[PDB]
Amino acid sequence: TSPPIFSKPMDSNIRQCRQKKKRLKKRIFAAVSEGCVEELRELLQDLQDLCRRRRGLDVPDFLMHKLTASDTGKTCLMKALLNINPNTKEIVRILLAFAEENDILDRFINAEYTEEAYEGQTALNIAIERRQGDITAVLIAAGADVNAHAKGVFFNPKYQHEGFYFGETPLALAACTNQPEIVQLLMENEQTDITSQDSRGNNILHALVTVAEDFKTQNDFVKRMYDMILLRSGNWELETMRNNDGLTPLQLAAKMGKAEILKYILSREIKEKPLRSLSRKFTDWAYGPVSSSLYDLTNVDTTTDNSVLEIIVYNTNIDNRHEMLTLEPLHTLLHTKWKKFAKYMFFLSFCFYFFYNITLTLVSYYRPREDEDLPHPLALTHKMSWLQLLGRMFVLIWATCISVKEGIAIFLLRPSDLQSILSDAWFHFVFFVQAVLVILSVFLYLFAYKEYLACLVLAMALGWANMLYYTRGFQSMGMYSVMIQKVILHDVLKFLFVYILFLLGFGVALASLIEKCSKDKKDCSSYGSFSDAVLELFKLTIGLGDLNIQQNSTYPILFLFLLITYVILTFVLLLNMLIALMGETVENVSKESERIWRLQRARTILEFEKMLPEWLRSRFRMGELCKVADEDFRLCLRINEVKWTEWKTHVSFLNE
Amino acid sequence: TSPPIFSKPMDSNIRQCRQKKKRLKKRIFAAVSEGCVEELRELLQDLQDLCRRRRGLDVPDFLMHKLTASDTGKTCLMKALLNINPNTKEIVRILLAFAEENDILDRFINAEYTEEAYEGQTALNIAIERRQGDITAVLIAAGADVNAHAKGVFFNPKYQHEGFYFGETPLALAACTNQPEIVQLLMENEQTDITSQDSRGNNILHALVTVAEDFKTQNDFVKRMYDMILLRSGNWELETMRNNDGLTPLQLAAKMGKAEILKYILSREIKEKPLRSLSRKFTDWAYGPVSSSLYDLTNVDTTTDNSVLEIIVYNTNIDNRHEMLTLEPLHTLLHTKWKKFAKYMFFLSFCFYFFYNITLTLVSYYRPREDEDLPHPLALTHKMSWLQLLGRMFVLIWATCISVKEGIAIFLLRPSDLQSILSDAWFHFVFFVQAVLVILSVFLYLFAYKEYLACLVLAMALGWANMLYYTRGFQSMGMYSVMIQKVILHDVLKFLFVYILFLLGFGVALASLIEKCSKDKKDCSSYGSFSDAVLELFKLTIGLGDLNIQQNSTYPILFLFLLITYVILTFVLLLNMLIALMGETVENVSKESERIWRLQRARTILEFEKMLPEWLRSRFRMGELCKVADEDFRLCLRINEVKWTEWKTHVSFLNE
Amino acid sequence: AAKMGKAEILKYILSREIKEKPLRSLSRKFTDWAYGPVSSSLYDLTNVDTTTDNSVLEIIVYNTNIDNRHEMLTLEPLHTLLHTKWKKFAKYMFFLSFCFYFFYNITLTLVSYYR
Ligand SMILES: CCCCCCCC/C=C\CCCCCCCC(=O)O[C@@H](COC(=O)CCCCCCCCCCCCCCC)COP(=O)([O-])OCC[N+](C)(C)C
Ligand SMILES: CCCCCCCC/C=C\CCCCCCCC(=O)O[C@@H](COC(=O)CCCCCCCCCCCCCCC)COP(=O)([O-])OCC[N+](C)(C)C
Ligand code: NA
Repeated sequence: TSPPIFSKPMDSNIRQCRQKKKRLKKRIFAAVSEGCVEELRELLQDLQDLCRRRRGLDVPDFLMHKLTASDTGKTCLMKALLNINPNTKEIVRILLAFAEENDILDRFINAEYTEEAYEGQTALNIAIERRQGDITAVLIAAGADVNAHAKGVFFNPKYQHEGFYFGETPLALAACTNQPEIVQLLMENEQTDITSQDSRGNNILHALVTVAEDFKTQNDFVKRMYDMILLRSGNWELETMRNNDGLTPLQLAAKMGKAEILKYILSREIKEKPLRSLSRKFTDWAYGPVSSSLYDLTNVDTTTDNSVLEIIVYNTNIDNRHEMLTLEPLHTLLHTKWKKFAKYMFFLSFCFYFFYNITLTLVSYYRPREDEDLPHPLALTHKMSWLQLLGRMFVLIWATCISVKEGIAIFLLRPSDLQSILSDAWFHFVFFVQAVLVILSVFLYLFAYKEYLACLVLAMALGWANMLYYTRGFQSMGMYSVMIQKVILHDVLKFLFVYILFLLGFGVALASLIEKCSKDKKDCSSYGSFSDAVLELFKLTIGLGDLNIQQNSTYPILFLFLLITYVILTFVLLLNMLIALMGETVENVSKESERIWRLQRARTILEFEKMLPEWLRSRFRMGELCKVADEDFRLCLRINEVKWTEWKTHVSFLNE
Repeated sequence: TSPPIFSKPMDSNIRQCRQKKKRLKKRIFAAVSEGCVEELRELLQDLQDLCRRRRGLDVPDFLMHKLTASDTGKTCLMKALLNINPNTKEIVRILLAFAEENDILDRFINAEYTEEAYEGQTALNIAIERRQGDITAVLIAAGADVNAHAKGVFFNPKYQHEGFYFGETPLALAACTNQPEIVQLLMENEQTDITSQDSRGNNILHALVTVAEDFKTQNDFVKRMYDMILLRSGNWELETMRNNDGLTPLQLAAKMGKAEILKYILSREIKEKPLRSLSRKFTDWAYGPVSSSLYDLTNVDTTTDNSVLEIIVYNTNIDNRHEMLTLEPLHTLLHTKWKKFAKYMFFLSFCFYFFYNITLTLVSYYRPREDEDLPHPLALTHKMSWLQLLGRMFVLIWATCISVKEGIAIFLLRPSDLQSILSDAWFHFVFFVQAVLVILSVFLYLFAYKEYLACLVLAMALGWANMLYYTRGFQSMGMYSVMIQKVILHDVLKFLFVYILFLLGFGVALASLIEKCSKDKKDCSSYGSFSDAVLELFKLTIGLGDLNIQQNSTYPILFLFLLITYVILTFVLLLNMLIALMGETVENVSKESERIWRLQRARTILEFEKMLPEWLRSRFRMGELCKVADEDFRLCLRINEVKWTEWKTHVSFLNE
Repeated sequence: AAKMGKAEILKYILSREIKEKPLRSLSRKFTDWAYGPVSSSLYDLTNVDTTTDNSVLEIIVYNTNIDNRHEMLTLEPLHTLLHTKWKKFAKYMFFLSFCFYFFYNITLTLVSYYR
C-alpha cells in the first residue's frame, strides 16, 4: 500500500548536506569500504601504538570505542561484509589477525546493533545474506554464536509489508533465502539449537509458512526447504511445538491462507524404514485404479478447539477458501456429516418456520376488525375455549426462541464478518427484527398506545421474505439467492444515489412554476407541494402517470421542456445503463456461484454440530483407532477412493 | 459420486486396535513380506518335520491348512507377489521348491479366494498386475490355468464406479492395463481358449469397449490393443458372439456411448491377402480427390432389431449423440431416407392437421349462440342436409385417430425419455389432451351437464399452440422452438417461484390495512379481499394499474411505503435479472442449436419408417448384394464422395 | 519524450543507474542499501517536479495527442509525486469545494422555493 518510514538507514554511501578522534575513525571506515589493503595496516599499527599512551586495564574498552560508531552499534567488520569488493578476503584475514593479539576477539565477533530500529543483527547474519558461504564458514570457525536473535523494529514489522520478517535466527534466514548448502552447514554443526522461539514464539517451521505464496506457481523453494529440514530432524518436536498465540504450523497454515503448503502437509507419505512415523497418509492396498488410504485427522476434525476445519469456515481475510475445502480429509468430513445428522436438522427448521408463518398470517388476516370486538388476535386475549388453541400458544413461545438465540448470535460476532456477503451477518439482523415486531405487537397492544397493527403488518412482510434463506439446500436455487445479493450491494445502491439527485433537482424546479391551485379550489395541478410533485415524477419513471400538459401554470413551455428533459435523462439514459451494468455483474457471478454456495452450506453444517449434546455428538464421532507402527495409537479415516481419469494417464506413459 | 464400502480389505499392512498354531503361521506370513531369505528355510524345514507327528493320509490337508488364512482364502504366495521386494526371486524359487516334494503343487498354484467379496482371484492375476512379466512366465511354466475366472463382488460392480471390472480373465487384464508383451505370451500359448464368456456373458472384445473414453484424447491404448488381438485371431468368431443381454460389440459400442471405438469399427480396411474378409470398408477405384467406397451395413440399417441406428436415436444416457450421427454410413442412411419417403409424410401431417383446426375453429366461432336454438355445432346434432358436411364428420373421426395412437405412444415410453428436452416426451402429452377435450365436448354436451363450451374453447387454444411442432422441418425456424424450451424449463420456472413469495407476502400486508369499504357502499379501495389486492399488484408489475394513493385507509403512509418497496424489489430488481440471466442462456443455445435440431429431425424419420407396410418398406430397401471375396455374399452402399479440402493437404506434404 | 508520447524511451531515462567508477554522475537513480526484498532508492527529480515550467509532470497531464497517458503516469517518480501530494494539501482542498458548493445550492433552493 504505502511505503514505510525508518529514521536511520542501515548503511549509507552518500554524504548528506575531539578532531584527532575524528581523524582516525573515518579513515578506517572509509578505507574498509573500497578495500585499499595497504591503508588498513597503516592505521591499525598506529592504533595499538596510540592505546599504549592510555591507562591500563581500560585499554580494551578504549580500543572498541574507536572501532564502534557512537550513535549506532555498527563496527568495522560489518561495513566490510556489506561493501563487497575483491579485497574482502584480505581484510577479513587482517581484522581477524588484529582481534587475535588482544582480548577483543569474543567481543568483536558477536557484536550487535544497540540501535532501536535494527537491534541484534550480528556479523553472521550479514555474511549469509550477501550469498557468501565461505566467509560464513570462517566466522563459524571464528566462533560466532549461531543462536543469535535479532529482535528489532525492522526485523518485526506490524504488517506484511513495511518490513522484513524471517524468524530472527540464522537458520531461518538460510532457508527463506533459497540457500540449501548453508542449512546442512548449520544443522550438522551440533551447537545449533533448532527448537527455539522468537518474540512471536515461532520455531523454524512457522516461519516458512509465513513466507510462502498461496497460489500454485512455478517454483516453490519454500516448500522443498520445508521438507529437507523436517526429515533430518526426524521427530514430532518441530511439528507440535505451539507458539504464543496457540497455533501449530498446520493450524497457522489455514489461518494465513496459504493453500499450497497446506496441501502438502495433509498428503505426506514417507515409506522408508526409520522415517515411517512422520507420514499423515497411509496406503494399505491398491489394485489398478482402486486405492485405499488412512488419513490421520488428529488435528483436523472438530473434537478440539482451533481445528483446521473450524478456522477455514469462520474466519475471513483468508482470500481463497474454496480451494482449501476441496482437500481430501476436508471434503470427506463435510460430506460424511451431511448424510448423518445435518440434512435432517436443516429440514426440521424449514418445517417449523413455514408452519410459524401460516399460523401468524391466518391469525392477523382473519382477525376481528370491528370496533365492537377488538381483541388481540394472538395470545388468547380472553377465555373462550376457542378452537385450535395449540396454535396461538405456539407463536409466542417460538418468538422468544428466535429472539434470544439470534440475540446471542448478534453479540458473538467478530468485526471481520460484518463486511462481506460470504459471511452470514445479514441474516441474523433480519430474523431478529422479525422476532422483535411480533412480541412488540403484544407489548404495544397491552399498554393501549394503539399503533399495534403497524408492527404486525411488517411482521407478516418479513415473515415471508426470510423464506428465501432456506433455498440454500438445493444447488439449482442456491445460486439465485447469492446472485441477488451480488446485485444489490454492488450496483443498485449506486443507482439509487444518482437517481435521487435528478428526482430532488426537478422536484423543486417544477414546484416553483405553479401558484397554489388550492386557492383556486379546483386542485388543477397534481404538482402542488414538493411531496406531490416528486411523486408525479416517480410515476413517469415506471410508466404510470399521465402527461396532462395542458396546464394553467406560469410559463407552460418551460414546464413542458423540463418533463422531456427528465425522461431523456433517466428513462432511456440512466435506467438502461443499469441493465447494461448488471450484465457485467451477473456473468461474473454465474461462473463462480457454485463455489460461494458450497461455503454457505458448510457454515450451517458446523453450526448444527454445535447445537448438540455431548453424548449425541460422540455418537456420530467418526474414525477408529489404529496401530501403524511400534507403540502407536492414532486416529484413522478409511477412504476407498477410485481414480479412473488419473490411472489411465499414469499407465499410458509407462510403455511409451 | 460417493465412495464404496468393502468389509475386508485385500491386503493390510497396519495392525488394528491354539497358540502354537498361532506361533508358526504369522511368522511365515510376516517374513515373506519383508523378504528375509534365511527365515523362510528355518520355518519350512520345521513345518514338514511338524507334520510327521500327525496322522498319515491327512498330511497334505493339514499342510495347506497351515499355509492358508482361515477367514479369507489367501495363501502364502499371494502375499509375496503383492509385497514386492528385491528378495522375491529367491522366495518364489523356494515356494516352488517346497511345493515340489509333496503332493501340494497342483493345489498350491491354482489357489483362489473363497471370500465372498474377492472370489476367484488366482496368483496369476496378481503377477500380471504388478508389471511382473517374468514371474508370470514361471507360473505358466509351473502350470497355472489361464482360463481362471475371478467372479466376485469387487470384480463385478453394479455401477461404473464403486469397483473394477475388466472381464474376469487374465487375457482381458493383460490388454486393459497397457501390457502388449504379455498378450502374445498368452495367445501363442495354445491352451488359452479365447472365446469364453464371463458372468455378464462378455468375450474379450466386449471388455475393451467398456474401458474406453468417448472423447478423442491423447493416447488410445484400448484402441490399438483391440486391433492387435483381432488380426491374430483372423475370424468372425470374436466379432459376432453375442452376450446375455443380446448385444454384439458394435451394438454395445453405441449403447455405452463410446464414440471413438465406434468410428474405428465402421472404417476398417485391411488390404493384405489372407486378412481380406475382416474389412467393413471396400475401396474399388480412386482418382485424385474422387474416391468410391462400399460400406458393409450388415448390422447398421434397421432391417433387424437393435440396429445401431435405432440405438443411438431412441436411447438416452448416451451423453454425446451428434458426434455419432455424423459418421459415414450413419449420415448417408438418414439423408437418403429423407429424399425418398420421409419428407412427404411429414408434409401430409402438416396439411391435415392445419385443415383440422380450420374446420374446428369455424364450427365453434360461427355456432348458434342463441338459447332458442343451441345445437352442438359438431356431429350434426340433427338431420338438416346442411352444406359442407364432409367437414363435421372429418373432425370426429380424426379426433379418435389422434387419441388412440398417441395413447399407445404414451404407454410405450421408457422412464429415461421423461427427463430430457432431447426426447419428445412433452409433445405426446399436449397432442393427447387436445384430442381428449374435443371428444369430451361431444360427450359432455350429450349428458346435459352444460359445461361443454369451456372444454371446446381450450381445444381451440391448444389447437393452434401445437402448430409450433411442425416448424422442425426448416433449419431457420427449427432453432426457435428449441430455444424456447431451453428458456422455460431452465430459468423462467425459477422466476415464478421467487415472484410468488413477494406477491403472496405483500398481498396480505396490504389487505390488513383496510377496513371493509363494502360496508361503506362506495367500494373505495380496489384492495378489499386478498383475491383483489393480489390482482392490483399484478397490474403494477406490467405497468397497467394506477397508483390511486389518495386512500381512505388506516395508516396511509405505510400503505404508500410498501407500494414503492414492492416496485423496487420486483420491477427493477427481479425482472431485470431475468433478462440478465436469459442472456447467459440464449447464447449457450445459439452455438449448439444446430446439433439439437438434427437429432429431433432424425427421430421423426425413424418413426415414419415404422408406420409402413412390409412391401412398401422393402420397396425402398437400400443396398445391393456383393461378392468381395471367395464364397461371400454381403450388402453394400456405394458412396462416390469427393474430398477437395483433404486431398490438397495430402498432396502438398508429399513433395516437401 | 513526454511531448511526443514515446512511453518506452521515457521509462529508460528515469531508471538509469551506472555504477562504474568514471561513469558515476550520469545516473538518475541511486541505490544506497538493499537487504533481500527491501531496497531504497534516491531519484533525481531535477526536471520532474513542477518547480519549473514545462516540467515532465505538467506535460503529460495538460496535453493531448499523447495517445497513451496512463502507462506513463505509473512510472516511479511520477506515481509517487502524485500520491504524496494527495495526502498533504490536495485532499482537503477538494473537500472544501464540496462543502461550500453544496451549501451554495441549499441557500439558493430555499430562497426560491419559499419566496
Ligand atoms: C425514445 C426516447 C427519446 C426520444 C426523445 C426525442 C426528443 C424529443 C422528442 C419530441 C419532443 C416533443 C415535441 C412536441 C412539442 C410540443 C408542442 C409545443 O408546445 O410546440 C412548441 C414548440 O416545441 C417546443 O419547443 C416544446 C418544448 C420542448 C420540446 C422538445 C425540445 C428539446 C427537448 C430536450 C432536448 C434534449 C435534452 C437532453 C439531451 C440529451 C411551441 O408551442 P406554441 O408556439 O406556444 O403553440 C403550440 C400550441 N400548443 C402548445 C398547445 C401545442
Ligand atoms: C427506477 C426505480 C427505482 C427508483 C426508486 C427511488 C426510491 C423512491 C423514490 C421516490 C419515492 C416517492 C417520494 C414521494 C413521497 C410521497 C409523499 C408523502 O407522503 O410525503 C411523506 C414523506 O415521504 C414518505 O415517507 C413516503 C413513504 C415512502 C416514500 C419512500 C421512502 C423509502 C422507500 C423504500 C426505500 C428502499 C426499499 C428497498 C431497498 C432496495 C410525508 O407525508 P405527510 O407528512 O403525511 O403529508 C404530505 C401530504 N401528502 C401525503 C398527500 C403528500
Ligand atoms: Na417497459
